[PDB]
Amino acid sequence: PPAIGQFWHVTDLHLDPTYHITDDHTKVCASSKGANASNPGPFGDVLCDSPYQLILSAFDFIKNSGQEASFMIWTGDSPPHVPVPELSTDTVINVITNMTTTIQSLFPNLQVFPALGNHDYWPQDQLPVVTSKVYNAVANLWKPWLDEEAISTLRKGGFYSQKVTTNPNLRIISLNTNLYYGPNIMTLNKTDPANQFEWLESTLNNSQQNKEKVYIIAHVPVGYLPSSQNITAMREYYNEKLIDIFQKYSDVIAGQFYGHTHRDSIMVLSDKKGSPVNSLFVAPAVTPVKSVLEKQTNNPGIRLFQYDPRDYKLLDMLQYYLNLTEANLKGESIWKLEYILTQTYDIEDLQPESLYGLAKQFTILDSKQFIKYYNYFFVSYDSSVTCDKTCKAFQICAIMNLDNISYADC
Ligand SMILES: *[C@@H]1O[C@H](CO)[C@@H](O)[C@H](O)[C@H]1NC(C)=O
Ligand SMILES: *[C@@H]1O[C@H](CO)[C@@H](O)[C@H](O)[C@H]1NC(C)=O
Ligand SMILES: *[C@@H]1O[C@H](CO)[C@@H](O)[C@H](O)[C@H]1NC(C)=O
Ligand SMILES: [Zn+2]
Ligand SMILES: [Zn+2]
Repeated sequence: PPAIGQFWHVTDLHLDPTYHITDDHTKVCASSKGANASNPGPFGDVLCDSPYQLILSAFDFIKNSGQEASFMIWTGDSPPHVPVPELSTDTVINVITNMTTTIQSLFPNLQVFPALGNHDYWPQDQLPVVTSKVYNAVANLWKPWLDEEAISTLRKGGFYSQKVTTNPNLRIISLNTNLYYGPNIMTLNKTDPANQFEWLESTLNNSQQNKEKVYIIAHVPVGYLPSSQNITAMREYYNEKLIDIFQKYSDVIAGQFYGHTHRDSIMVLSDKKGSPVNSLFVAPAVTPVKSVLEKQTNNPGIRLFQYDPRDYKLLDMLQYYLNLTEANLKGESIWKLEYILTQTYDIEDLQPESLYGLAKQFTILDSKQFIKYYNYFFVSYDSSVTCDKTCKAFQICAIMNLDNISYADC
């Protein structure tokens, strides 16, 4: 292709406005909930959500990476993990405002496509089906990036679609998958919350008939969580409905992008006959936070996709990261290239057939490919991270099998 398009994908910033270095490591960050921060530094701690400096450094690397981009995807989760009573609607909005404002200042001429996360509401997870203060606040804040039609829908349901200014036959569809997330009590027993399904189909139909391609953008991913058994993030009923819709329109959709897990994964959606037809990419978080009882977390991550500007086919992805430990040891923001996807795995591109082939390779007995994959899953938080057979089976099946029957069968 005569030119290469690029867009950034950042997700799960989870600013902790509370963060500051002090002698009492239980007081460094409210997001540790009273636990002693492990070894805190100017760029964060594994027991804390992101300090502002960490977030700023990610956007600063972007600015100075010497990579040109046509837009940016931003899949939500801006407030920190503190208990619900410590937060409020007002504080949540300020955090979102702050992130938005911070991006708009540093990238005054970049279109950015946001999606809401499950923490982008007070109380977390309970995102509603009708307009709400938050939905109207993000609409106001995101006007510079979106048209009136998208701003309307955003106010009513927290979802929208929008054509890309530099590639107006590419349409981004930004879903509120939070509506389908297990803990969301507001949508229980609703068949089509906020009408998203009907609006999604109708939008995908329009696209298909207007010679458009679509990138789907959302917070909670479809499918099975790669580190557990028979657990989908979304309630199964909505996972299955989205799957079938994505299969009906696998032609128009040229890629899907998700966050929420804070891990680096892929999924391959196959059509009803077992043929792979859509590639899905879960990007890891900027925040490094974990629970005290977890052995692993992710290092902070930022990524860059390459696409063919004629048909919007995905050509590659570049995953960048911050070695948290190193950065705090030196007090310097060293963002680095973790991998280039086609290089580390030797596949031609990011089309479904290529990713499917890669996943098949992971099922090799003692696959080195899968081992790599597993390290990158945690954005390289520990090299020595090994994996047992059961976990591998959970990972493999989740990559290749998104609906109930297939996954069990696997
Ligand atoms: C966002 O919040 C941080 C700490 O809460 C503050 O230092 C920073 O100045 C704020 N930025 C904007 C653009 O409001
Ligand atoms: C945190 O560390 C301090 C001093 O190192 C210790 O005395 C205190 O008990 C610890 N607190 C918790 C909650 O682990
Ligand atoms: C990051 O930093 C420390 C150097 O302080 C190192 O021991 C660890 O290997 C590094 N992580 C990676 C993925 O190389
Ligand atoms: Zn998150
Ligand atoms: Zn989330």
